[PDB]
Amino acid sequence: DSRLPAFRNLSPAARLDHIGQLLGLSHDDVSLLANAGALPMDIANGMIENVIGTFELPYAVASNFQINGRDVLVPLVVEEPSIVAAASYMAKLARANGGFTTSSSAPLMHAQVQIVGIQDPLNARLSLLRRKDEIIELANRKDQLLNSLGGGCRDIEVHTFADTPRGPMLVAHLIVDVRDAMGANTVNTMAEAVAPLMEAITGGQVRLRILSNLADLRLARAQVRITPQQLETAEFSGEAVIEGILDAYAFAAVDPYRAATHNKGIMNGIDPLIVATGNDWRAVEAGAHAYACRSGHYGSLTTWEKDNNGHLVGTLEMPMPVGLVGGATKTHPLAQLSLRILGVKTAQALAEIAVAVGLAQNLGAMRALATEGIQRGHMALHAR
Amino acid sequence: DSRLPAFRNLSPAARLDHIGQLLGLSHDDVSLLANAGALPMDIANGMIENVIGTFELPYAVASNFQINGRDVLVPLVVEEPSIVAAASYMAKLARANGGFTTSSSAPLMHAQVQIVGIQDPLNARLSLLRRKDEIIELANRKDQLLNSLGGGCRDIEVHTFADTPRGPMLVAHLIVDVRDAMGANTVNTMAEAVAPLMEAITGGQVRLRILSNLADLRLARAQVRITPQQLETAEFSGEAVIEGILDAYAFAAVDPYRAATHNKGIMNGIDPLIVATGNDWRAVEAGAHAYACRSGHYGSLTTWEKDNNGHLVGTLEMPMPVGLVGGATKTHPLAQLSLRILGVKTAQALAEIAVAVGLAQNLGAMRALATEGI
Ligand SMILES: NC(=O)c1ccc[n+]([C@@H]2O[C@H](COP(=O)([O-])OP(=O)(O)OC[C@H]3O[C@@H](n4cnc5c(N)ncnc54)[C@H](O)[C@@H]3O)[C@@H](O)[C@H]2O)c1
Ligand SMILES: C[C@@](O)(CCO)CC(=O)[O-]
Repeated sequence: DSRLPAFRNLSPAARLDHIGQLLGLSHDDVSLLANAGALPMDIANGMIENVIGTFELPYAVASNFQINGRDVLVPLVVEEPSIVAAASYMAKLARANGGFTTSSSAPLMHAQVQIVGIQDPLNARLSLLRRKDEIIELANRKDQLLNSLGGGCRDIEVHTFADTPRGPMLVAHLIVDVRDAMGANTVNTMAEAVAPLMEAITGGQVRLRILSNLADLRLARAQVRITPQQLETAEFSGEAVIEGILDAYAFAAVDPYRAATHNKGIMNGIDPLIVATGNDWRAVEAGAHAYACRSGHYGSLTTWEKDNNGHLVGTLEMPMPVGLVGGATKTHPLAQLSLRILGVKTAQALAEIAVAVGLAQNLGAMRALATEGIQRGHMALHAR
Repeated sequence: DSRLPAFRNLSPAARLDHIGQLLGLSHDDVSLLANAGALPMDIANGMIENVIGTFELPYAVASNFQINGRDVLVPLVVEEPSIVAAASYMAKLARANGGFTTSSSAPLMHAQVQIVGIQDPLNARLSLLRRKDEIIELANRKDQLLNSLGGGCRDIEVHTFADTPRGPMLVAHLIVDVRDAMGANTVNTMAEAVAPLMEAITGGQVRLRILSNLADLRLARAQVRITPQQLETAEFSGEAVIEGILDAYAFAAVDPYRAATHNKGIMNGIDPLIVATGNDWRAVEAGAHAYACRSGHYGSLTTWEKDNNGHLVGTLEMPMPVGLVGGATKTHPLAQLSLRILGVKTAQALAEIAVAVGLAQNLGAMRALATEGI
């Protein structure tokens, strides 16, 4: 059960103990949170360069979250107040209608093999596509362990840019199926592995061989439904809040200035979960925002509609390149503990949870903005 | 002097001591970094909700960084390796040509007063513009202290959207000059303060009254110059690396897939400095990426050119809404220490340093990508 009565009123230690026997955490786990210094300086000096100490941020746990029926405790790490309070409140509201319904796609990341110096980019493109299976085999032969787990290269997509400032270019895409890893290093290696062969076929000169953070092939989805009766406040009625939420969305869909803050709200829920799991939060931000302006217009990441049943339905679909076997995820004592609290067994499972927390946050942010204002809640929670 | 010989080889304690007497830090400061738990649980339980403990990340210090002649030590907080090593290396290279040259604009943030229900958005627009000074006075009367420091409302910009899915809308912008604060709360209050008056003039129904993180009015700039001779490697020559760096930029400027990673690298340097200062890293990310696609095309945040002198010149201009008097910046013992190491006296001073670290990072990321080929 994710519901935690009077949890916000409970003392930190009381909370850590409650969460402890609830999940059945060993003392060895509770001690990592009980005392400061869970990350030894010998390990901290192994992650970054020029380490002189450690910086710490609050480690909270959101409640009420329910993904596909299964209850789950979401660990968050931020400095901004109201975030954990809103994510949990909206999560409580979604419960009454089935919580959050999520889904995802195969962990498909893609490398880029930039080739310049070609005089016939278009012709050379077909040369690559026709010898695609060769290029694929070579890529896989490098990372066979990945193929053992069911991952590996799946397909190649060659694109051209004859309008490049520095002459025509040929950018081939290696759609590699990573597994429970973000795929950064896995993909980057395959890119540098096939680099020689592609260069031999097109007769060009390979430049960059890096992955693309705009993982539009590794999407994660999340849905919610909010009955008007649930949003009925003392002043405003249920119906009144729904229209407001809809106006707030229309605004963000047409004006980039509002879209910026709107999407920022979404990230406020996703980022904290990423830092806690030890994942690269910057990769998530880059793929999120870039996907938000894929139609030549910076728009909203979430969508808020009112089904023909009167209910408020919102969704969230965005690139979610997150892992479980990554570098920092395995070396940080708390990163491993975060995964244990979540109970996630795969990267995509974690991905689905991340987009659910975001969809919830955005809902809470807009509900307040349309209800009264933003100061009442945030500022109250923003004491001192 | 920001140069730190064999700093990377020095032990953590050795580094903390070296940084200690260099800056003349008291034992009270060094102890915050020496021992774990610089952030007491009573304070940690006051920032976020449902706090059960604390999460810690490495706290590093980049070297060689020189902004406008003045040397400075940049504190960074990340989990990804190579970041602090690259930012410091490229910083060492920029030294030979004057380090980094930065500049900024007045800390101008802007609120949004969305007004729906108006049947004549365009006409109602002029009604607001003509009674602008009234709306301005009311806004300032609220935050009297801000005006004492030289901040306060400066101008109002009303925009219309008759093409909105939910009918026509009227979005007025309150260009408020915050000072050393990000302006979030300062601006949000003024927006809700003028909300009634605007509603009276246009006859509409005010909806949202929130700030816009796309702070394109609070820009920060940074420039660098890299002599080809400096980039000359064992295999590749100086000239050879410059062209590669240029190819790498052209790629990001035309293709969004490369731009995403390109800009990600820039943030790899800016974000760590933000977390260390206790600032909202997410606001920075939102304003950064949104500004990257302001021309209907997601492009590069930095620019790499080759002056008619043969040298490689790069720049960086982006929204930098960062503060010094914010909520978390003041309550975190280390956030205050980070500001002390930086020696910054204003928010914009910190803003200029943030864009310099980013411009350096992007340079290092591309240099490597172009250097070690097939
Ligand atoms: N990014 C967003 O969309 C968003 C929105 C709302 C709140 N927030 C949160 O609010 C915080 C940032 O808001 P804030 O920094 O405006 O709030 P704040 O209240 O902490 O700081 C502003 C206050 O500081 C005072 N002040 C003193 N000296 C000042 C100076 N020299 N210059 C400017 N103001 C000065 C002012 O009186 C003002 O009331 C962050 O913690 C952020 O998480 C973010
Ligand atoms: C609440 C908000 O206006 C500010 C986030 O601090 C953003 C959003 O609408 O999602």
